[PDB]
Amino acid sequence: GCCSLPPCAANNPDYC
Repeated sequence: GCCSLPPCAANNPDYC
């Protein structure tokens, strides 16, 4: 999922 994936977490600080 997003929050455990570096590129995704960094691009979605609002969610993660």
